Amino acid sequence: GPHMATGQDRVVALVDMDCFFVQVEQRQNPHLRNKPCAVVQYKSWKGGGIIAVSYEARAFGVTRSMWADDAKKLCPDLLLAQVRESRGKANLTKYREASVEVMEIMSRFAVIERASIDEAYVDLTSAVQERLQKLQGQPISADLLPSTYIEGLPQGPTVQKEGMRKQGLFQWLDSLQIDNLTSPDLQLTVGAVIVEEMRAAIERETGFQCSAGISHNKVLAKLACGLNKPNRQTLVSHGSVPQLFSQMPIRKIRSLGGKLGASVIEILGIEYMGELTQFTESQLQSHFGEKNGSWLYAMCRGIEHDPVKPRQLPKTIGCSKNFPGKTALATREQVQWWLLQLAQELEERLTKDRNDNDRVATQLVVSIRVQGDKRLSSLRRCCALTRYDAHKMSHDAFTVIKNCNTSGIQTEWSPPLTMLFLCATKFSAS
DNA sequence: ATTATGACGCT
DNA sequence: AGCGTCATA
Ligand SMILES: [Ca+2]
Ligand SMILES: [Mg+2]
Ligand SMILES: [Mg+2]
Repeated sequence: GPHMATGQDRVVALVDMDCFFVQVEQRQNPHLRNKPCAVVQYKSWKGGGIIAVSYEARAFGVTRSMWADDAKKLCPDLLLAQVRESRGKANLTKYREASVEVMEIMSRFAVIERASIDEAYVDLTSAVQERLQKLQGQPISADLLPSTYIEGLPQGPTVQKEGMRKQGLFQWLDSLQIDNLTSPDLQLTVGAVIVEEMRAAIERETGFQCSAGISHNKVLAKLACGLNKPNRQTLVSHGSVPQLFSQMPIRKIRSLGGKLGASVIEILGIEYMGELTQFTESQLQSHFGEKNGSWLYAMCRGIEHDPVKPRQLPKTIGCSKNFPGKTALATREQVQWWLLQLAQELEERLTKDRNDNDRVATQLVVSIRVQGDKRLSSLRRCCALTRYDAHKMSHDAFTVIKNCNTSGIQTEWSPPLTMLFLCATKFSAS
């Protein structure tokens, strides 16, 4: 009753760019705008691999991971933009730089946590309190929420999409009690107003559209964001959780999309997130461990406490390349040449990072994959990163992996290498 | 023969 | 430390 926490203490948003790499390319090349199009890397093997897809192209069934030649079978008029290649490898600089554009705008509104190249969590709790003070018991107009969906509404006693959206929003606003500044539902609504403003700022100042979720924690904000894409935002209230979770596959919740999620389904014999409520905390801890068990017990009730971390910059800077099938590296010279290529890109990015962000990396991590190994990484070794110099870094990387070479012949490398990875870690202020 | 990333947990 | 899991475009 009165002592039962409800996880309604914070307002958290998740902002995620729509078909991000595609929008970056469409901004640059107006011929690609409002067309079925995709971004691809490499070209020789089956037309290149697709890594991002416009919503127009998704209507034909085009997806990420598809070979472009195969995508063309579904969508013959598909337009393509290629990722830049430098030093023999895909170079993602343009997209990293576009990401910084967006993150810097978001940072004007609130503390953000960079969750990937195109998404960030926002802790709006303080901003909401401030806005509520300005408002002074003043009602919130639907006009302030022109692209917001309220999950679960409309309900109870129009056949068009926008019509339904407004009906739900009207029901929601009709109900609100703007008289109480501590009302969680009111707080979420003010959060959503701010996020409309944030999203408008992003589009005005970059040209990029995005979707967003607004809820009381990161997991629900992430889930909410995906409910209405593209170019829309969704508010998931605490009260919406039981119905939302009653038919929500477990795998849709962040962190449950893999083996742990599969085990929750198998061991408990359930399919939907809501079904978890019937287990005690101790039962869940017994199967999934102390940490996971407590997390699941709260999460299935819509409660999660993971904080929005104050971190706008990536914690590592890495460079990696696969060498699949027949392209695997089989000579020492090959291995050294490609380590150099990677190290040169890494040096370039590190030097820029040091100038922009007043920090220096202190550890170099070297990782490789050997032909036959099912695992993505076969081996990982670290050494000191004491100078931003590509020849030194490549020489040092070779030193830490050279003993992996089975070949009795110094000149030959066996088993051939199917991946190389250099990563700078452990930053210190500079 | 998806590839190129990046955060965090376990022991 | 080195390995594994889960996630991004
Ligand atoms: Ca996105
Ligand atoms: Mg994303
Ligand atoms: Mg995606």
